[PDB]
Amino acid sequence: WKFQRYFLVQEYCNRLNIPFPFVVFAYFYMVVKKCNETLAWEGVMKENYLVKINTKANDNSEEMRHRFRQLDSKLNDLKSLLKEIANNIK
Amino acid sequence: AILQNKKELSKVIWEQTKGCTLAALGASKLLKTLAKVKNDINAAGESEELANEYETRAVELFTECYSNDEDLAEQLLVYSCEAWGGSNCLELAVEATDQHFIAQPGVQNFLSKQWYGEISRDTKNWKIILCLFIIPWYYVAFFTSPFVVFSWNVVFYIAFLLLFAYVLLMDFHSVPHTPELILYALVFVLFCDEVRQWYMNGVNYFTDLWNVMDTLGLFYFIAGIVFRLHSSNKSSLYSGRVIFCLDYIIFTLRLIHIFTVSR
Amino acid sequence: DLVNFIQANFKDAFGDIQFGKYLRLSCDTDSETLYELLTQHWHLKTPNLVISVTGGAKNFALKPRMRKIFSRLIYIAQSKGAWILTGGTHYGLMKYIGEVVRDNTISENIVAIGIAAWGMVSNRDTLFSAQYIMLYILDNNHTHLLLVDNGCHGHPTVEAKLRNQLEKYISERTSQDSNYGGKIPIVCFAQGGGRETLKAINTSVKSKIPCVVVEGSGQIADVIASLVEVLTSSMVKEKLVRFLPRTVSRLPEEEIESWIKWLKEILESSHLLTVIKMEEAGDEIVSNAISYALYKAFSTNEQDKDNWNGQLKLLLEWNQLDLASDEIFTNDRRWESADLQEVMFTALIKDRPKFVRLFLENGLNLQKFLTNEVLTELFSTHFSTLVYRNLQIAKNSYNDALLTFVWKLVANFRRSLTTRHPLQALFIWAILQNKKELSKVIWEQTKGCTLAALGASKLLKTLAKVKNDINAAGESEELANEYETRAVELFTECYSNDEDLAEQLLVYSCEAWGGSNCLELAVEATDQHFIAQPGVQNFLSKQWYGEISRDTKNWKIILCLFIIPWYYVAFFTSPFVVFSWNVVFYIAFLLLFAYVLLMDFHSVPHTPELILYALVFVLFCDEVRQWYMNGVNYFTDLWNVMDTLGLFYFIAGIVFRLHSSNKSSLYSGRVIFCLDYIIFTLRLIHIFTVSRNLGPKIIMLQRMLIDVFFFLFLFAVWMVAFGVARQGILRQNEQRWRWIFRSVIYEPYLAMFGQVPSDVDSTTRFPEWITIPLVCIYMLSTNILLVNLLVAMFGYTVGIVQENNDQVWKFQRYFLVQEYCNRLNIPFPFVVFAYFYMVVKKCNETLAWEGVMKENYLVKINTKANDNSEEMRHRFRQLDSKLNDLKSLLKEIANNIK
Ligand SMILES: CCCCCCCC(=O)OC[C@H](COP(=O)(O)O[C@@H]1[C@H](O)[C@H](O)[C@@H](OP(=O)(O)O)[C@H](OP(=O)(O)O)[C@H]1O)OC(=O)CCCCCCC
Ligand SMILES: CCCCCCCC(=O)OC[C@H](COP(=O)(O)O[C@@H]1[C@H](O)[C@H](O)[C@@H](OP(=O)(O)O)[C@H](OP(=O)(O)O)[C@H]1O)OC(=O)CCCCCCC
Ligand SMILES: CCCCCCCCCP(=O)(C(C)C)C(C)C
Ligand SMILES: CCCCCCCCCP(=O)(C(C)C)C(C)C
Ligand SMILES: [Ca+2]
Ligand SMILES: [Ca+2]
Repeated sequence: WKFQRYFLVQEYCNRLNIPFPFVVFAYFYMVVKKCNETLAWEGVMKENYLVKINTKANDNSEEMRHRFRQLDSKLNDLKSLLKEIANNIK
Repeated sequence: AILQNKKELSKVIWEQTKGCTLAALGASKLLKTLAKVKNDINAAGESEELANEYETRAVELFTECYSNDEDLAEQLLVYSCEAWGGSNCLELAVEATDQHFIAQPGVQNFLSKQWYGEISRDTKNWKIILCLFIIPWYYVAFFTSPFVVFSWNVVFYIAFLLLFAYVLLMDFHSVPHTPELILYALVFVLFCDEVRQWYMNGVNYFTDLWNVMDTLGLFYFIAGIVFRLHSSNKSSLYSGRVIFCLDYIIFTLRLIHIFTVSR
Repeated sequence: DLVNFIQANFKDAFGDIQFGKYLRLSCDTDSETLYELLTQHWHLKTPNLVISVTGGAKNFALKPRMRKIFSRLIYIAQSKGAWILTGGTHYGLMKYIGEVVRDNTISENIVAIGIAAWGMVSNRDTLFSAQYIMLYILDNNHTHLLLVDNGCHGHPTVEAKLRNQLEKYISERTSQDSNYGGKIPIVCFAQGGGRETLKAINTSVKSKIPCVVVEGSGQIADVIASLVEVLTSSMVKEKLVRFLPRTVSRLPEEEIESWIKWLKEILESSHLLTVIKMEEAGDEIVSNAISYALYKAFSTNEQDKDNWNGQLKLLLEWNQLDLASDEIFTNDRRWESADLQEVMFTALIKDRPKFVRLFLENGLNLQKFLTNEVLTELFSTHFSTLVYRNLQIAKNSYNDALLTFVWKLVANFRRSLTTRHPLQALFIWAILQNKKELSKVIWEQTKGCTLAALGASKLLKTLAKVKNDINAAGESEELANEYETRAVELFTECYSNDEDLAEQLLVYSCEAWGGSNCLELAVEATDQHFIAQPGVQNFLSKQWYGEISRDTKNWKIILCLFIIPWYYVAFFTSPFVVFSWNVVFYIAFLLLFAYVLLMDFHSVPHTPELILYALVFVLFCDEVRQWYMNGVNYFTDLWNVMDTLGLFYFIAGIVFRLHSSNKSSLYSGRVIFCLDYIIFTLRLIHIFTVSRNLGPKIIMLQRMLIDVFFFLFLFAVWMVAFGVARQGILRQNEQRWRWIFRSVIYEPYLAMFGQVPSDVDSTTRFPEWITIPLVCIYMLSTNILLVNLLVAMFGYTVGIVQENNDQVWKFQRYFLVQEYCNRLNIPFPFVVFAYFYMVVKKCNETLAWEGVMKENYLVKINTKANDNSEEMRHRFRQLDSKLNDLKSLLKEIANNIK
């Protein structure tokens, strides 16, 4: 119904906004007579949308795995440093 | 990028274009028409998939834009490009026949605002209809809304059908006289309107089956006119009368169209 | 005026450049002059200031990590109306910030000021508003720019002195409006490190102003972020050289010692500096670290440390729940009522639900807080005008009992159980503005929470019906759905816990929450789901059967009705027996009406006809009572309309027969009696709503009737279209149009469905050729099409109704059960005596149990939602933290050993 109603709404935009029986006079009168910022706002909204989809797609799923990876890497580095200092002691 | 089904490059470039929503709709329609081709099957499927993806992208982006702000979104909706394809995003959505894009609340609200015009919504329709007749300046705004124009057109068309029935049933003697002649004037006005419609759209005219029905009714009216005017024999007059009845059948059935307003 | 004053003060070379406002300043220029010029001519005093270090990198990389942070920072500055101080160069981060500010202004309230060097910048036309388009390049995207009137133009910075002096001076001023303690916060933002950036940070420490440094990015910022993690010169020296080989290579050996000394300066004061690591966490980091940076500073002052209120207000303004909850509210010192009264009042306005919950938990008598003055002020000053306009529209168009009640309450408040009900007023205030979290928080504090949930659901639905603005309608609809589900689940839990208390709660009329109980609120919103639940149906069954125990085979009760026509009093009081006797009496009345109409309707009415007058009079009195009870609710039910129409048709027949002027009058009265009989006998179908099997039939029948009504338009169009044709073509002339029409009007309407047209074709040489298409399109093409279309619609309506069976029937049965509650529990024919007797005669604990059940329900949903999912991650986090702490302790003990 909505798609069908679009055409009905469109049809009356082009008219002269006069009742049908009296629009003949308007037609005759016409015959005698003849002879940027919004785009910037759109870009801003696109910025927010792209953030919404990209970050929500990637970071939300990858955060836990990144946390585990960083924890493991940091612990391994600290263990290696402790081994180095222990070797230096002896 | 789009023509060659480069998905990632097209996605990257899309973010850099002003009027991104309009570009998305244009890409959607172009990819659909490309997919219709059958020269090679493999390309058609990738093109169809990319078109679907871009359709969803455009719908979501415009929904977000409208939810953020209303007036700017509405201005963006009708913003005719500098000849991206020569048309705004609404027309591109219509041509691709995206029921989903127009079904979204924002587009429907814009259409409602355009249809009711100055008259505020949340007004019980029966009150407006009553005001139409009880009161037949401030009234100028009331007289400019498309809804009131449509209502008056419906009333005039019903009156014209009533007069046509009266003339055909009772007064169709040899001399036409005023009741039969006034119908000529009315149908002439309708013919002029349809001529204007044809002039505006060279091919778009015959695209709508309603225009075809209107043309057929005009053609059937002229035949009856000629038959009655000749009046060579009573048989000719009777044939013209029957032709009038048939043209009446076509005319009165165009009324069903005005039921598209009602949900 | 202002320009001349500035020129005189400096004693010009300044222009309002437009390709915003550029000016020239001397290195010795007084700082107070700059602040006065900005405040009294161009800008309003700014609660918050941010200083972003510029010039560190000539080229800037638009990395998402480095980009979103600054976008969020600019958004925050716009929200709080802060200043941002940058270099203003065209190349680098300054241009990006300028573009962001420009788009946000396109999307005024945000002010950005740039500081440059008049000697280093390109030549500027002397002053009116000169225009420039293009050794240094300046953006001019910032609204205001200031150049340094250095004696000799030079590449090295010759304006940092003015920047430091200005920031220090601004710190030495007082602004009461801000939540800060009578001072204007000033926080540095060092994301792109460098030499001059390091010098500015070192000077910042001396300035005693907080600085925030980004980690994971920046030339030198990463060095700082790594360094923070006694003081050893080698430790602070080795890392810097390695991280930046080119910078160290270019610089002489004399520069490295100074750099290390400055790093030692940073190490001197760890409190002031703050680090923001972007490797983890989401958006709040941008707004967290900044706020955090401020809090530490507010702690350093002894007078500030003295007062809890400053820190509390600051954290509340910046919305950091954790910091305030842990550091402040864990103090355990006495928390008096007035404190939290003030902080709660300031929290409600700014839409801080979590802080409201925290205050309520820590102890605040909400009933004491919600004074009449507070409520009237809150409804008058902080009530958005758009919501008030929506309320006006809703009352004007979709008026309702609950909506008129709430509008009256709001009107009373604006211009001016216990009677007050303060919590209900606050809950309504929160609901009207679609404050989801605040409404959720307040709902838990209200007695009769289930009733409040249903009321909010209905109110939000009627608000959503409004179309003034689309955006609000959707949020309102969503919130209404959420509250509906909340209420249903809560009542289901309550009933499953206990039966009698739940039933008592169900009919417990409030102290005028809306003037009605929860059952009526559920009915008005038409919540089929709420009434479909087993508890409500069981309550309705108990009310309907009354004393008679359930699990009794209905045929046994029906048999007992007749076989036995004290203990019997209870059997005679159940609504079911009253309904059965009413049905029997109505059937008997219809039988007598048929007997009278068919056989005895002569001129003299006599006893059989008169007794029917008595009976219909009793029915009329009952309907009059029904009308009296409900002023408008009477005509709401279509059944009442049908009853009124039957009464009207009876009176006409009475008058016609009584006149008896002619036999024609008597015959007309008899026919009127038959028509009124048709209406009367069709009201019987209603008593089929009791039966489960036959219940959906009348509703489904009703929807079908609506579909017929809609299809009548199409049918009428077709009827006119082809009747006028047939009249014009088939025959010539007539006794006007009516004669020709009525001649054969019977055929198209009924014969087509009944029998095929036989004589029509025969009755019908161009006319001969043109006749066939007429009839062909007239009947076989369109009529068949239309009738089938109607038939398809009937099939779909029945399908959808029968698909959703056993939910429609329950809601329908509610009305049947309700109707007999109001009666006098007497059979219909004998209730006239009761009516006459009446005419002569005339002239807390449950709420506590409900709260307990709500407690259990809230536990059930909250804990199950959060802890069940978060337990594994919390376990891993705690294990990692404990292992790291133990490893650090082991490293410390190992170092101690050697
Ligand atoms: C037999 C000959 C023909 C007889 C005429 C019969 C012609 C005819 O069919 O009109 C009846 C029509 C029915 O009203 P109808 O309820 O269908 O109108 C729409 C409907 O109410 C939707 O439900 C509304 O949305 P929602 O529900 O809120 O979500 C929508 O508003 P919006 O959401 O889009 O804003 C409405 O547009 O009302 C008129 O008078 C229209 C002008 C008719 C001209 C009358 C001239 C006197
Ligand atoms: C032609 C003229 C009209 C003829 C009269 C015809 C009027 C008429 O239709 O009644 C038949 C009716 C059918 O019984 P019916 O099976 O539909 O009754 C319901 C049905 O059994 C449900 O299935 C039950 O739930 P469930 O299955 O266990 O889940 C429900 O009990 P509850 O679950 O709610 O507790 C029952 O209420 O039984 C009567 O006698 C009612 C008093 C009628 C008055 C009779 C007066 C003599
Ligand atoms: C000579 C051509 C006759 C075509 C008949 C179609 C008439 C349509 C007129 P309308 O659109 C109204 C604007 C008068 C009608 C549908 C109510
Ligand atoms: C004078 C008004 C006549 C209205 C007719 C409706 C009668 C309804 C009576 P009932 O409700 C029963 C209680 C007698 C019937 C449905 C069994
Ligand atoms: Ca047309
Ligand atoms: Ca009634």
